[PDB]
Order: sequence, then structure tokens, then C-alpha cells
Amino acid sequence: RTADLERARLGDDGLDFQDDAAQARAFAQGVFLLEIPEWLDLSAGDRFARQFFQGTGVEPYGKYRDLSSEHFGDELLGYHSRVDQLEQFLLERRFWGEVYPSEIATLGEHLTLLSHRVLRSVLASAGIPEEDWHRASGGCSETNGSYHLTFNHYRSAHQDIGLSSHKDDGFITVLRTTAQGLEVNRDDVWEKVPVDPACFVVNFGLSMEILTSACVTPLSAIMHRVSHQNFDRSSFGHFSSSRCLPGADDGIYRYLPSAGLERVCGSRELIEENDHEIYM
Ligand SMILES: CC[C@H](C)[C@@H]1NC(=O)/C(=C/[C@@](C)(O)CO)NC1=O
Ligand SMILES: O=C(O)CCC(=O)C(=O)O
Ligand SMILES: [Fe+2]
Repeated sequence: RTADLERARLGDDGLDFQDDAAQARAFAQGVFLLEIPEWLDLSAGDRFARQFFQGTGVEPYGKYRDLSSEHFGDELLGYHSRVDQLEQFLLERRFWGEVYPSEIATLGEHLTLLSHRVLRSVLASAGIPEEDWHRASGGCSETNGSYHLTFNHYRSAHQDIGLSSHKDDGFITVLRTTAQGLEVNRDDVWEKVPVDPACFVVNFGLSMEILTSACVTPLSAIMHRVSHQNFDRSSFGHFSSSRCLPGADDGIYRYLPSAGLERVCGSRELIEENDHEIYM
């Protein structure tokens, strides 16, 4: 019922697991734990996740309930009530400094850098040539990707599942969870992800799976869900995707030594299709 995940930490040369077999298990499973740097403050983000849905009466973050997608010219952004228990506030990096509270934008920038370092370590381990990283990652091997800082609240009063079974769209997801509910389907059995408030949960998205499908050890996008919540639950995540601007899409690529990078689809196209798959 409970999954046992490999634990890593960011070191001087990148991702440090206990050994090479632990990294090989972690990358093949598509999910692992990443120790949270002692200097990285998560307390403002935790409070934002507990508050964003409550409206302007609740300070300092309740007012973000009133910011819908029309405010951003991007239908994916802002407050969203989902068909599951989940309600969300999603915002891409181009809007953080202007729209998010100053300390929330700061959290997003720091998570972008941690995710940047995690991704470059992964691309090296997958055997992708370094000179192809920028195009292969749609900019995420540097800081030119699309990055969403997304806050999640599970309304326990709503029936049925917390968040439907799915895979993330992008390359790297850095997930901050302090309560039970997350479940992963490694192999073919659903398993609870253990709670560890000292670690992020890291997993790969669909773009990573597509990118590394022909590699020596292909990396998969883990299927995961949030079980029905009988009490309220909150969380937040940092998502790294190939640059998917409404007018500036970087596309999704498969790497093959015999051919280089072959375009598969567009980045926003993958996101819109996935959101349609996730919520039936
Ligand atoms: C790349 C932009 C998207 C919106 C980003 N990637 C995801 O896979 C996503 C999935 C859900 C389950 O959280 C949305 O319901 N969340 C995000 O923030
Ligand atoms: O809330 C969680 O623990 C998981 C949320 C999630 O998987 C997502 O928002 O994509
Ligand atoms: Fe997810």
C-alpha cells in the first residue's frame, strides 16, 4: 500500500542518490524524493495553498480566488475549480513578479533553479548530448522554459476523487506535500506516497517520456492521483515545460542518435490535450 522511494539531494555535481542503482531505480520509476534545502523557506507557499481559495476577506492571500483566466489572456491560468475535489491557482513565470505576492514569486524563482539543476542532471544521465539540451527541453535546460507555480486545495465536502489519475505534461514536477493523499502507480499497483515534510516529491512528465523513449534507459511519466479526501488537503507544485507561450511554442521532441531531435507535437498542444484527458 505504501511506496518506498529513493531519496536524493542536490550536490555539487547534481543529483546525489545513495548509489548508481538507487538512481537507476528512481529514474526508471519516474518518481523520487528530493531533500529540501535548509535555506529554502516554504512557509509562505504553504500559507498560500491554505488561503488562495477563500476570497478577499482572508489575508494576505485569499484575494487570489478572484483572479480568473480572463485576467491573463491565457485560459490555463488563474483560479480554476476542477471537476474533482481539487481547486487550483496556476500561474506561469512571466506573471509571477507582477501578479504574485513578492515572497511567492521568490519561492517560484528558487524552485525554478532547483528544477533547472535537477533536469540537467537527468538529461546527462539519459545520454542526451549536451549541445542538444536547449532544443530538447524547450529552454528548461537553461531558464527559457515555461514554468508554472501551482497551488492545490482539495475540497473534502465534494464527492469523489481528489484528483483523477494522470501524468504531468512537462519535464520535471517539484511537488510540496505535507499531508497524505498522493498515490502513484509504479508498475501496476497503486501505492501511497509516504509523507516527508523534509522532501519534495519529484516526478517526470509526458515531455520527458517522449524525449527519452529511444534512450538506453527510457524515463517514464509516472501515473499518479490524489485519493478522495475526507478532510481538507492543500499542496503546491512547480512544473517545468517546454516553452508554451500563446504565440511562442517551442514544441515537443524525441531524441534519436540516428536522426537527432524529431518534433512530435507542440507544447501547448500537449498541455491542452492532457487537461482534456485528465478531467474526462
Ligand atoms: C504546464 C502547465 C500545466 C497547467 C502544469 N502542468 C500540469 O501537468 C498540471 C496538471 C494539473 C493536474 O495540476 C492541472 O490540473 N498543472 C500545471 O501547473
Ligand atoms: O496535490 C498533490 O499532491 C498532487 C497534485 C498534482 O499531482 C498536480 O497538481 O499535478
Ligand atoms: Fe500531477
